[PDB]
Formats: sequence, structure tokens, C-alpha cells
Amino acid sequence: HIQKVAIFGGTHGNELTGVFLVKHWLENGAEIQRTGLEVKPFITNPRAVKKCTRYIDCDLNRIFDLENLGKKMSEDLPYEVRRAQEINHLFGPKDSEDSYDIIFDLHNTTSNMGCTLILEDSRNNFLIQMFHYIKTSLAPLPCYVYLIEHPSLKYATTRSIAKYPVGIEVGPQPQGVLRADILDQMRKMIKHALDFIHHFNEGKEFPPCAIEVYKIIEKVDYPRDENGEIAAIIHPNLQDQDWKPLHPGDPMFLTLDGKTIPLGGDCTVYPVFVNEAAYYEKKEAFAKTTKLTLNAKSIRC
Amino acid sequence: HIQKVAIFGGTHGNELTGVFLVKHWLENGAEIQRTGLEVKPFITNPRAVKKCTRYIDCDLNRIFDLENLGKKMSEDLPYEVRRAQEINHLFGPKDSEDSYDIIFDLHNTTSNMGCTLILEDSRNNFLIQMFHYIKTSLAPLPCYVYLIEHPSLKYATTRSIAKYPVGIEVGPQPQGVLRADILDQMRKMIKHALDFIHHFNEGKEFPPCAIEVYKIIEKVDYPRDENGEIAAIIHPNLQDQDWKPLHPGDPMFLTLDGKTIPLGGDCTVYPVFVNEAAYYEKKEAFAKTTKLTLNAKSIRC
Ligand SMILES: CP(=O)(O)N[C@@H](CC(=O)O)C(=O)O
Ligand SMILES: CP(=O)(O)N[C@@H](CC(=O)O)C(=O)O
Ligand SMILES: [Zn+2]
Ligand SMILES: [Zn+2]
Repeated sequence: HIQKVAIFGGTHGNELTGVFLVKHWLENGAEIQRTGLEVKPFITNPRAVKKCTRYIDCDLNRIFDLENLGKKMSEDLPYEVRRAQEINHLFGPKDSEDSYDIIFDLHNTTSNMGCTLILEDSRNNFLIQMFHYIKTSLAPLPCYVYLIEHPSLKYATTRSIAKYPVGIEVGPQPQGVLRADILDQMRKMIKHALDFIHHFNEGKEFPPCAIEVYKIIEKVDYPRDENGEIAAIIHPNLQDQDWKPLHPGDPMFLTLDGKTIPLGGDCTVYPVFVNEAAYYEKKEAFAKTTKLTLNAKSIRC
Repeated sequence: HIQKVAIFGGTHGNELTGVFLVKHWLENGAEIQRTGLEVKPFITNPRAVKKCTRYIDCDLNRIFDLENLGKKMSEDLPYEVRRAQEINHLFGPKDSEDSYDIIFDLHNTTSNMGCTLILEDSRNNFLIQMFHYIKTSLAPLPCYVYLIEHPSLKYATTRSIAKYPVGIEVGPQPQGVLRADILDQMRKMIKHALDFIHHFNEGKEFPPCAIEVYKIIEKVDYPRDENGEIAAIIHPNLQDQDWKPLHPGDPMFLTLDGKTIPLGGDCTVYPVFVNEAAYYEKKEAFAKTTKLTLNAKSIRC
């Protein structure tokens, strides 16, 4: 039974949809309340929101792990690290029973991804049902689910503090810009998420279901010079083509001279986060994903 | 007659099309040479480029004026002021005759502008001819001319150092992102600008000509808060509709609720830089322009 729910906004300070929504909702929460359900709106990274920059010292969305959550509180710590524990203390602690039940983390991307749900555990029947509800409701407005196990490549996110972590991501939008079409998409996603919780609390029954998802396999960096400067850019045929299948023969990168670098390897992949501004720094031109089906068992209150 | 020509990239560090081209051209400038014409590529704000950011202390493309260009060279001075003096000694001095003849300044905008040429002087025959040439060669790719000649709203640009300043501006592109299609478009524009110079230097006769330009009349801020915070966003009818006519009763802003805020005033305008990220801090949702025709007298040498 689901009691404590939060919506995080502005983990990254230059992603404004969330910042704008959560700031609005801290003033008039009507839209996100449901009878017998209190949801807390909350700005995760206030200083970065003030400078309208991604982060101050290091990326807040990668540090909710033992290495950082266990360091002794001290004003010598990088801002985001002090902020991480502050948040862990209020909405967690992580890996505990006192922690919130569901945290929604709002994000924007420069990639042409549309409405996307980020799923942190393949085995979780509740999350699979929530996502199935959300995809199906949004239709025909397209909506995809990105999955992260790995083993190596899973990052410790702000919303991992909760029992049920949910990433809501909507793009394309450049950083530091508010677009209405995006804002409308995001608040629709939230509407359906909150409605699912209400229909779970009100004892509704959900039959077994299947959702399609895209599993992370590998990240690909840009071809680079000897100094490490970018030597090729995303091919026009790959630009804006997130989710769509990329075959072993197909063009990936293009150089200034105008030579095409093709995919290679054994098989067909599904590119994700194609040409995200924030990942130039992280050396990820895009993510390779495999399409695979996830099955859920039925669920009751 | 025209011998000194430069191409500036990285005036704004997080605008990458120019950076990428100039950096390529430093190492191989065959694409920007023309027989009997020496062309220098040059990174104007190398530190902003390094930090992938717009600027360090102040906006470099706003300070090429007597006030800043004439203060004594010190270390207390902001990076950009100190850097402007260097650019002025290298490629200037401004308003002097042994300054460079033509300087092209490459920029990107998050606004849906397509290829844009920025004109500084409306009575300037040479540039009106060059702009006419470039428009004609690009056809049927549209190409728009923005005339930033005020009275009081003209800022002091890196390229104003020359006798013939040219702003080249291409969008839509998110900051910090390198897109192939935009890269292609800027190249085409530079190609035709250099082709023009060549033809001119080879005694080619140029008949009179006319161009439609869009004259700056007013900048428009978002409706703000009691605390001075964005209270409404660009309406989706206006989003991405740069250069298109906007009439007095037409939707212009939208609140979260959402109340529509229409234009008002007594006549039709043409918005430009609709939703430009780098201008949220300038407090400018978009600029209002009027469409007007300029004439060039014939020219030769
Ligand atoms: C482009 P983003 O910062 O919204 N991507 C997130 C991914 C997520 O929300 O899980 C991140 O890298 O933290
Ligand atoms: C969005 P931009 O950096 O191209 N704006 C320029 C416009 C110009 O080239 O004049 C500026 O403010 O200097
Ligand atoms: Zn984010
Ligand atoms: Zn610029």
C-alpha cells in the first residue's frame, strides 16, 4: 500500500520543465493531489537552478551511493555531495523502510526521444504495471521505456532513494529553454502516473501484462583526435532517430571531409540518447540498446 | 581591393558549429581560400570554448566599444574585456583603415531561424550586395536578413572591428550540440560569401538589387513574477515560428493554467529569436521586427 510520494524537479538545473512544474506545484498542489494521497513536490538542486547550470561541483544524479552518502558532513565537501545526504535524510534513507515509496525524477533531453520512462529493475512487477498503464494511456502519443541493468553501467540516481524509482524524461528540448509542447507532454505523463497509484490504492486489480523495453548494452563515444577532440559527428541519418533500429551496415558518424563511419559488429541495435548535450562531457555519443519483452505478474493492493 | 578577411568562431563558447569549422580550418584551410585571397580562421573566446560555456565573465560579443576597448590593460579586468583588446589589436583597430576588411562571425541559436545574416548598416551597399548574392545562391533554401540598426539597441560586436562586419547565424540547434544538418548549412553560407568576394575582386559588375530585411523595433520580456520569475511561456502557435507574421489578436504567451496572453498594439510584427536560451538572462522572450526592403546601388572593383 502506497503512502509517501514525491516528485523531484531540477536535479539538473538547466532542465527547466521540471523546475517550472515543481516551482508552480510548491504554490498550488491541486493538479498532483489525489483523494487520500499526498505527493510532495521538491527541488533537488537549488543552487544549480539559480545559476541555470547542470550542476555546481559534480553531477547530482550519479552520486546516491555508499561512497558519497556515507561521508562525514563537512563544508569542504562538493556542494552536490552535501546536498545528496540532505536529500537522502529527508526522503530516505536509501535501502531502508522509512524511505519514500515512490519518487518521480523529472528530466529533459536534447535527444529526440519523446516521452520516456526510465526503469531501474527488470524484475519489479509494480513498476512494469505502472509503465504499462502510462504507455497505454498516452497512446497514440509514443512513449518508450529505457532499462538500466548492467552490472557495471547502472548509476546511483536521486530517485533510487525510494522503493519504487521512476525516471520521467521528455525531449527534444535544448537546455535552459521552456517549450510548451514538452511541458504538456511531461504533465500528461505525471497525470497518468498519479492516476495509476490512485487506482492501486483504491484496490483495483491488474491482470498480467507485457511491455516492450530497451536494454542498455553499451555506450559509444565519438571518434576522437590524438588530443581527444571530436573527429566525427552524428551522421544526418542517425540524428533524431532515437529508438529506431540501426543495422550493421548503417551510417553512424560523418567527418568534415565527408567520410561516413558505419556501425559494424554482429547485430541490430537501437540507439538511445542520440546526441545529448550533457553527454559530450561524459564521452557518450549514444547508447546501444537491445529490444526485449518484460512480463508482469498480476497485482493487488 | 578586399585583401584582409577573417572568420571568427567561438565568440560564444557553447556554440559549436563555428568552433568545429574554425578548428578544422586552422589545420586545413583549403575550403576557405580563394585564388588571390588570404582568409584567417580564429577562435575568439578560447577559454569559453575550453569550458564549453557562453562566456567567462561577460558576453564577448557586446563589449567592442570605446568604454571597454580603451581602458588600461590590467589583470583586475574581466577575461572578456582583456580578450577584446587583443582581438582589436590583432584584427582591428576598430574604425581605422588598417583594420580587416571583412570579418565573418559564426553563431548558433536555439531559435528556429534557419540561415540568417545579420546586417549592421542599412546604407551599406557592399554588404547588401553580398547578402543578395548569398540569398540567391542558397535558393530554394530560405535565408533571412536581420537588421540590428538602432538608435539605442545596437551592441558592439566582435565583427564590428571590420569595415564590413557579417554575422552568420544558424538554428535551431541546442547549445553544446553539434548537428550535421546545421554544419552543412553554415558551410554553404560561407562558400557563397567567399565566392562573392572572389567575383568582386575579379572585377565582376554587380547590378542594383533589393533585399527584404527585418528591422529590430522592440525586445519583449516574458511576463515576470512578484519575485521576477517567468510566469508564462511562449505559446505553441508562436514557438518555432520565427519570421512568420504575428497579428495583434494573436497568441503570444501561455500560463500553466493556461490563460492565453495575446499580442496587443495596433499593427503586425515579425518575431525573431523566439525562445533563444542565451537571452532568458538578457530578459528577452523574442524581438519584434518590421519587414522592409533595402536597395543597393550597383558596385564594382
Ligand atoms: C539528459 P538527463 O540528465 O536528463 N539524463 C539523466 C538520465 C536519467 O534521468 O536517468 C542523467 O544522466 O542523470
Ligand atoms: C544567440 P547569439 O549568441 O547568436 N546572439 C548574438 C547575436 C549576433 O550575432 O549579433 C549576440 O548576442 O551576440
Ligand atoms: Zn536531467
Ligand atoms: Zn553566439
